[PDB]
Amino acid sequence: ADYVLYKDATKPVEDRVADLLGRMTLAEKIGQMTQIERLVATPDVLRDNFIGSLLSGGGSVPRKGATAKEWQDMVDGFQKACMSTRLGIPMIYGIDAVHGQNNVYGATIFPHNVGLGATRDPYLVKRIGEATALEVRATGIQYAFAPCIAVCRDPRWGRCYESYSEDRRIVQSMTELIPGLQGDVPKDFTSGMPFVAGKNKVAACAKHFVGDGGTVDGINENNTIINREGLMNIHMPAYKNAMDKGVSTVMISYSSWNGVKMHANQDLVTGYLKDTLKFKGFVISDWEGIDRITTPAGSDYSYSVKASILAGLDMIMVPNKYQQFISILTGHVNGGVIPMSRIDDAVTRILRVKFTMGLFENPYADPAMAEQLGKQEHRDLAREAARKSLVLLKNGKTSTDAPLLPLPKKAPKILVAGSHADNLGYQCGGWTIEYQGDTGRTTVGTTILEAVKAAVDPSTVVVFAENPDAEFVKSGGFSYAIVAVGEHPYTETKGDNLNLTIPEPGLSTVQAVCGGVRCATVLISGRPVVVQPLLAASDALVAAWLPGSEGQGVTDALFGDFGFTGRLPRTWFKSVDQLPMNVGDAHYDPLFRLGYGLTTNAT
Repeated sequence: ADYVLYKDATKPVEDRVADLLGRMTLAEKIGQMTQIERLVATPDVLRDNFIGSLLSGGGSVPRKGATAKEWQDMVDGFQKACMSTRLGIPMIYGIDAVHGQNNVYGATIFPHNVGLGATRDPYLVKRIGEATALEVRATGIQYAFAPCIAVCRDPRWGRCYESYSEDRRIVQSMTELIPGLQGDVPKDFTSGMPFVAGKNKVAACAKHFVGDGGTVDGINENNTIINREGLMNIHMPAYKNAMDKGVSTVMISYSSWNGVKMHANQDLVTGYLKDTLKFKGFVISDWEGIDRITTPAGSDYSYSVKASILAGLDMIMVPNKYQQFISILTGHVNGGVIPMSRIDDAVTRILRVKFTMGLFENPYADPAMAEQLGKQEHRDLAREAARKSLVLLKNGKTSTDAPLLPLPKKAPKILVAGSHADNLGYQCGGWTIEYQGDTGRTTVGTTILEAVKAAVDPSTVVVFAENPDAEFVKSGGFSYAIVAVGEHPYTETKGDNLNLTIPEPGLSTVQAVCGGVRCATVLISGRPVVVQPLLAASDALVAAWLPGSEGQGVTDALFGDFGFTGRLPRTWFKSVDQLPMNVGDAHYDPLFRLGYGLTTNAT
């Protein structure tokens, strides 16, 4: 008679959810709907407020250099508090694992999405989902705020690198990340149902709904709108693919559609997402997304709670002032302004994901998964992904020249140069350790320089110089140079240079190097950038994007272990004044069109 149906793992999900829901107080219900930052979490807060979820925002780590097991103990300690509530509902912990488990020291860092788009390899992206789930589970975390399925329509946007492509079809194809993260859905599966296979997978999050990649110039942050077939055709369709693959959660965008803030948009969130696509997982706000419904943000938090919850959101990434969120939502429900049926829907959806994913049976971390973090086989996958992301834009200055690439591994002396040749942080870009990136050795990885040294014949002398002058290069006796430059890490509002020109010295290093020896230029960037001066100077030029921790991906193609196969996932503009300029635009005048890429053969 101490039997409680919701605790019975043999019962169907929908019965467990309904049984548990019908026992819950208002406080317990509203707790479920509350996500807080670890920085404000204690066992008492978690227990006394019946908190449903936690996250680490970018850079929110228990300490600098924390091991997998430290992560696991942090999450488990929070989970123990939540399991000691009257109902014992486990919390779900989320994190931005968007190119590997990128907040964690020693995690494998995969290419950013723009690079993944250039692979045109959905199955490679799936496997990256698989590896990423294992690394997230290594740290005890059960939920990843990925994939970002924005269709970036203007490369000036500081998050353009988080979109697989300006071409939504590529974005749709890459939703295969989802069954990678979550597991493959069953044979008999209903589009819109949430799925996660078990304790070696995580919940995924299609974000940010909807129209986050939309213009204007670049995208950071207006309405980021358009109109109607702009939507139902550019920005919406990957969400349907995400429904077919059983994405567990959807995160709402800061942006607006038709001058309506997505966080208050009942027609799209409830009418379309829930009622038309039949999404039955849970909808989560962005970070203080509800505060930003009002101008200024936070200026009427009461309306923010009301508008967002009536719009159809289920869980609020508060993430700091939980007391205020819980108090206000509690008043609204007690005052009849938000009906109990809206609350019960929200809680039903949270519980459905929790139960479906096995969180009630496995609330705690598995210490045996800790060694998944930065595991070598993941790194080999990342290496392959990096290599397949490279786009060869030039291989010889004239049609009569010998192709520079592939380079020979055996040569008396070679030069490696450029601010980006020996810099892990630059090669990983934004959302790494975090929420920016860094510079230097922030994690375990192999820079372009270390990769060259690992690859070349032992008789090859390798000289590193970051910004050598012309005379140093001419006097060196080099057979060739590999020179790496490009963007600094950035995001939407921090370090986004809207000129799209690489920081100096960059161009000047290329000119000085290429001026004195045959050069392969490796361009590290989150997007197309002004490139003619780099091309004019370079014998060969490679768009390596933000290839992540495994630099050997770069050298694998440079030295001919594998051929170049990457193709531009974005249009390369001649000038920023042409933007926005996407495939299908009326005056399509590219320097390189979407899909362009030179090839080599393996030697």
